[PDB]
Amino acid sequence: MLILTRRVGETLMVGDDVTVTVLGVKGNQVRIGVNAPKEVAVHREEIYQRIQKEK
Amino acid sequence: MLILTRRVGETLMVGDDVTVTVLGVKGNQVRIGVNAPKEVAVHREEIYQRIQKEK
Amino acid sequence: MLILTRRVGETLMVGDDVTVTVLGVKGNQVRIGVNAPKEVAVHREEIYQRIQKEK
Amino acid sequence: MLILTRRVGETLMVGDDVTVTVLGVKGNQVRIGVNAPKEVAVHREEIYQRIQKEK
RNA sequence: GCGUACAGGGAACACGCAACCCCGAAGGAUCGGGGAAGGGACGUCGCCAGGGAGGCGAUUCCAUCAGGAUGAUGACGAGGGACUGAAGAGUGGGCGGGGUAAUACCCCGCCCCUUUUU
Repeated sequence: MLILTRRVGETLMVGDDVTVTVLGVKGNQVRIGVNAPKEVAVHREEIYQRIQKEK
Repeated sequence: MLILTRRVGETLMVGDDVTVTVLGVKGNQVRIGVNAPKEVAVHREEIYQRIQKEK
Repeated sequence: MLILTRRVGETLMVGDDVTVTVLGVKGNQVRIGVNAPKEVAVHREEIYQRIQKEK
Repeated sequence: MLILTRRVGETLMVGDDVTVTVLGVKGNQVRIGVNAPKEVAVHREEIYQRIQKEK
């Protein structure tokens, strides 16, 4: 429900040092790196969490 | 600490109530947003966390 | 003498290593660029080249 | 940030180095000719970076 | 997003119109301003109806591997010193050769133009 249209990098910052940042882009592919801390669970919403649900 | 290379249309939700994905690309600009609930506070840069730091 | 080469964009001449690439397109001309220093002097199509050949 | 754009009919640079010309145009692909001093180290991004990593 | 054609001193913007936001005003008359950034929009871009609807196409390098690392691998051609090269397709303009009572039309070779293979 949101849209912000960043340019270089602006954090996420819900209060747990999770920060979105655009690193690189060419063509139609965006290097988007997130320096979230290690205690939170990061994942790709794909076949990974699909087989996590289908464990 | 940075995991990246998500193509247009793909999603990268970390496994919680985040729902982060790319919303298209206008060349050198990015379209990015979430449908995270308003209980957690997602914001842009220091231009919108200086209100969070009261400065 | 007149060495020729090929690009789809993002050219390179070693030795300079800072600004060798203006290789974009919008139909007729060059478009892409990020940064360039003042230590690499430039001259357009005889523009200021004539005045530096004069005085 | 000192990004230029000139005519694709012909091109030149400052006088201490004899420099690039322009020959072809095909979409994003482009033929580049340079009237360069052969002796000066000139290379593209193919193998020379790897052999400099070797050296 | 649509565009436009630049201007030179070194500038991802140069301008217009859309797009966006906010304000005011007279209740057959719908008018005018201001800006360039905000937020909790399950988005942007196109269409279909009875006795006051519910619907349909929709992400565009088919790359290809994954993982706590300002990740990687690639993308027709490597040396280069060349108005480079190798191909493929098509357009017509042509030049010839064969077919063709003849004309018209069919096939083959070469030059130029557009497009495809980082």
